[PDB]
Amino acid sequence: PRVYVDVREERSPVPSILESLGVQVIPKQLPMGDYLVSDSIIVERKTSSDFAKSLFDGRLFEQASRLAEHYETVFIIVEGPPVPRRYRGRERSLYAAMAALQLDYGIRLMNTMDPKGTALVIESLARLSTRRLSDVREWQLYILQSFPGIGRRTAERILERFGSLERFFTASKAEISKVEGIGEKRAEEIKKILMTPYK
Amino acid sequence: PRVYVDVREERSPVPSILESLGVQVIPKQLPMGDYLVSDSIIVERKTSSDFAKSLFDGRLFEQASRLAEHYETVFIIVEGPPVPRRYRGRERSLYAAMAALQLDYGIRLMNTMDPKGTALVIESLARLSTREGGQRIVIHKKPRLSDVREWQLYILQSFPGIGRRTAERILERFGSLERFFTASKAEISKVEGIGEKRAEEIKKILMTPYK
Amino acid sequence: PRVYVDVREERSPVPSILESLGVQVIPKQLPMGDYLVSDSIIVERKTSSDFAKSLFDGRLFEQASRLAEHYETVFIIVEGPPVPRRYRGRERSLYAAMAALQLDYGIRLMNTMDPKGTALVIESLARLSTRRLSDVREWQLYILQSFPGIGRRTAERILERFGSLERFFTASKAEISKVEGIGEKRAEEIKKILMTPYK
Amino acid sequence: PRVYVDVREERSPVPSILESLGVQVIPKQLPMGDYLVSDSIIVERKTSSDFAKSLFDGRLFEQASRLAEHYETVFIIVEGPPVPRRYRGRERSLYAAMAALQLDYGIRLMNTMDPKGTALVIESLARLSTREGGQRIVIHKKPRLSDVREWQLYILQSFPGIGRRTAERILERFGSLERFFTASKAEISKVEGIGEKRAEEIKKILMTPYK
Repeated sequence: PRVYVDVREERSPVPSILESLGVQVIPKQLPMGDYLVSDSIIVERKTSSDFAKSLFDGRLFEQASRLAEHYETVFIIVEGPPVPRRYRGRERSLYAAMAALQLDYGIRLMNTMDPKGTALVIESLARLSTRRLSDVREWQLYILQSFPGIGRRTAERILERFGSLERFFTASKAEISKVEGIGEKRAEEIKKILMTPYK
Repeated sequence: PRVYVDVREERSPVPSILESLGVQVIPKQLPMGDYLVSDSIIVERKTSSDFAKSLFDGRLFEQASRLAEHYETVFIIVEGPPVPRRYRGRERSLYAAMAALQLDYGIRLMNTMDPKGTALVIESLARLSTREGGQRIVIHKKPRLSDVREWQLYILQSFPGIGRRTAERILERFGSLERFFTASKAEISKVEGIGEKRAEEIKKILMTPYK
Repeated sequence: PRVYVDVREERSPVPSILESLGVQVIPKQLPMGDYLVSDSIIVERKTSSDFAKSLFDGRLFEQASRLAEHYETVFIIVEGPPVPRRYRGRERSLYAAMAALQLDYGIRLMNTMDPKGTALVIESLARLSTRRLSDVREWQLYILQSFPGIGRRTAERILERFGSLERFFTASKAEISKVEGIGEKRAEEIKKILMTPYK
Repeated sequence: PRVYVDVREERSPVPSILESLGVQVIPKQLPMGDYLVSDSIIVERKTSSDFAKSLFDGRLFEQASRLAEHYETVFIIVEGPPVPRRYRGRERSLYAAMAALQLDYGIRLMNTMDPKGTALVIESLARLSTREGGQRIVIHKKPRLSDVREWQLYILQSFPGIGRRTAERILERFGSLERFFTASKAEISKVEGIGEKRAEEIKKILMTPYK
């Protein structure tokens, strides 16, 4: 397991703990990030302090996007407490940032408790590497709104009383017409469209 | 912004601090996780003690893959310090697992400090996923078409895959829209145009219940 | 000019006034309507009384749809005053019906003042026969919402400040970012997507 | 429910009785008709006296066809009795015209009794055209795509006609999305996939102003 270290990183305790772990550490530089586990996996290392200062600095997302732009797998390692003593306050700000990075950048947070913690995670990434049905609601509301007289509300309102598309398609003018937003008028047109044979 | 919580969870502080934060919490019987943020985002809450216990049984990776083969986003929010004093000297396994969880299964891992942190994350995920601009909204004006048969065709073409031609062919084959809407995955895909794939998708649409 | 008359019609004064006009009248059926001008054009004749009584009877739309179902061109002739003396009251009801028939059934109302009036219109139909850029707004709102961070409101909000799709596409990060709903963040991503060269 | 009224019309009772009836009347300079009910429905109001005058000049069919080649629904609301005493003995021409108007040009003709009738019709047309169920509404969930180039493609494919292949080909040809968005109807349709038709549609999208 090789990992590359950017030079401005060479000096933490982490390369030492990494080597001590059987992981070869190579000084490179690196156009981005802190350790390059691979070719797809880059790791930014941050003390929760540095995370914090850098959030309220644009610096966190500046880095973030850029990191996401070039590597398939961006890991931000947060070393020490998710929320340092000094920043408990703008706490919803930090957790928030953590969610957005995770979803919008697909960046991956790990919190380690110290340098060993961080070396540990990087050594692991190292070894590990070198080793919407909910789309259905819409098509239903889509299809239902395809019927004359039916909009989106009436459509959800149909899946309300009926739940299946099938049971509504199997329904009586008798049961259909009552659904608010479908008259008898409309209802008759529907049961009819639904039942007239092809030319 | 609403999230569904599991019952087991109506035990916790979290749900309530969720309501504190402008989030409508609705208890549900969830086939998985503790918190469901959207169609696509599930959250499994675990204090760190339990995270570790759950690892050391085997029960951990089993529940992770389950989640991960059902939701396209899976967060495991780990509550408390990643390594409990209770588990000093087992970091290598604690960490390697956290690692294997993201790398092999994708599973995301927010680690938060208390149940407040926990709420605050879910809160953010609630809010984030419900922002306009994560969604494309179209309004089609509808034909004032005249013939039944034309509506009949129009209608059919709104099913996924079906164009106008298969439309005709469906009705050539089944006669009623009624009888097609009733037809089996065999009888349905036997129609040139609708392949076996498109048959499954259609019945799914046809017979899946609502919310 | 032949027109067909349904038998239950033969007896109005209209076939007489029609013949007197050079228009041949032939007793038939008729499965529908009152006069068949053609093969595509059918005419339902109604005294505004009969129109009125038949509106608050379902009878008007029962007839209506059925009429629309079978002929390409349905004319309802309303003879005498659009709103009889007796019905001034449910007046919004009559005009309403008149709009709905006209749009939903594409049925065509003509009001004549009497039988001559009606014969006159039918004789005319007789001779006459035998002789959405607004779709653009959407594609714009469609396309705009195709950009990361942009929903429908932000999109209309873009055509608000910008009006052209082109001028916004030509815009400065400087002008872009301010549009409410687009940060600098998002803005930078946009000007960037808009300006990065192809692989 | 809002309709735009022409200025000439801010003369009439109608607009006001429109506001009486729950309709937001907005005065505009309209390139045609007196009342604009939707994208697609224009209304030309004419008392019957003027209907006839306007016939007997020649000015009638000229304005009808204009309307009819710009709106897919055209109503001429005729206010007052179809034949003014003023025009007895010219029914044949009055009627034949009403006839020729619907049959040759499509133009629909509500005849109403006073300016109240007139309002009441517009009111109904206002309401009718704004009813849910005249519209199909879709909500697409948006890719959390990763690469610029992919957004770049996604984006392109949202233009009418353009699939993924032409997408590539556009960017092969123009380099920037920026420069393509700037390109002329010639330079645009010179792209295999976008024909001369699809070029017009695109610029139209690209350069038509708003509302």
